[PDB]
Amino acid sequence: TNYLYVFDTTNQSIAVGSSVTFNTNGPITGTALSHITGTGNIIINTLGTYVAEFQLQASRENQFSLELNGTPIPGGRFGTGSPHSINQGTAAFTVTVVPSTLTLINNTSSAGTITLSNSDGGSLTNVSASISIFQVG
Amino acid sequence: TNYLYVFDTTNQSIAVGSSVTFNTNGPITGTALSHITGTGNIIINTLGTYVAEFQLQASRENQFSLELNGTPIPGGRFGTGSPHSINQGTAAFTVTVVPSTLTLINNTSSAGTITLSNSDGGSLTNVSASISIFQVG
Amino acid sequence: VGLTNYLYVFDTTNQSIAVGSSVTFNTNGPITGTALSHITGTGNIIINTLGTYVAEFQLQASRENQFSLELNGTPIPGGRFGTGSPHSINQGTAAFTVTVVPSTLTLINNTSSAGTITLSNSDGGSLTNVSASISIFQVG
Repeated sequence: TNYLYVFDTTNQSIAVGSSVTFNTNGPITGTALSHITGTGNIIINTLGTYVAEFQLQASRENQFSLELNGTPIPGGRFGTGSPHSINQGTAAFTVTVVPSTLTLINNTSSAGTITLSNSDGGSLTNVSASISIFQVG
Repeated sequence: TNYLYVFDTTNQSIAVGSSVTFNTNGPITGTALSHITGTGNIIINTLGTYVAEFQLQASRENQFSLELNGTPIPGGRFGTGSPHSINQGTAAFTVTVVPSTLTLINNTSSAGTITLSNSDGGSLTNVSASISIFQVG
Repeated sequence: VGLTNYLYVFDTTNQSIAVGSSVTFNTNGPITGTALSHITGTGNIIINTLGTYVAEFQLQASRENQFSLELNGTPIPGGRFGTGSPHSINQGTAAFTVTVVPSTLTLINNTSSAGTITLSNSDGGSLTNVSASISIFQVG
């Protein structure tokens, strides 16, 4: 079955309207999902239903939405109201044209530009942002 | 494959013992799982094992459990100790009678009734609560 | 027809976790298939089928903390997660490939600055919460 994991380990900055980049690829199965390391783009090449999860650790309160083909997905936006705490969201979407593109967009954090942290809680390097996604139809 | 995504976008209030309602259906596939918009009832019509995940953003610390037919699911209860911080949990469970109902119940938050926040961290509307569930066996 | 491998384990205690130690889970949830096993009271998820697994963990501690998923004693790439807020969930979803069997998945205090971490089974409410948990399934 189709599965993809991507994550970032950097203190990248994301401005309103831009996407989270992922510098590393985890395990990828199947051929429906792909992703070029260093980009925020996740290419989807099979119609049907997908379930995506996102985690993002920033130094400020933030608001981020999953976006499909540049448009926010219904139920795809999550925010945190506490600094230095996780922003996490799981949501499903239907791909009706291929290739589609899934991104994670700074959908208007109040603070404006958001800077991620790969250092929270410990002295070792964290995943600062990640998406885990699989097809369910 | 049986999958369901429902989510809410409101600042609803939830009393101790009441369920979180979901105003919006995301993708649902299969015959096992369903939900009527506006309710907090996810109805499960096929026996087997299910993996449910919930997310909830509230204006203060809270405690919620997934319940099945009115009974807390073992491992279905999660709390957070920070206002405007996400209460997220993932729990698997077995359905031995059908149809059965899955709810997300205020159970039992210290502050009493819990009001959600659909506006944390940004200027657009967030998912204030949601469930992602699929059948594994 | 239904050979999905799936396991859910969770803990309901205020366990103390020294730097380098693993989160233990006192309770087994549903387990399907043959690949995955866990002896309660341990933090060891044993994996006896080669392939690719997705592991999600949740952890509720009284201080900010940094934990990593580890396989056979080595931190998994993309498996380390930290939060900067006390009494705030540490939540991470990562996927890894098991290249030898048996392999042991653990979740380890991979050096929170505060040192020994103590979980909370009581945040938010008057009932007992899941203070730590892992849900894992096989995708490849």
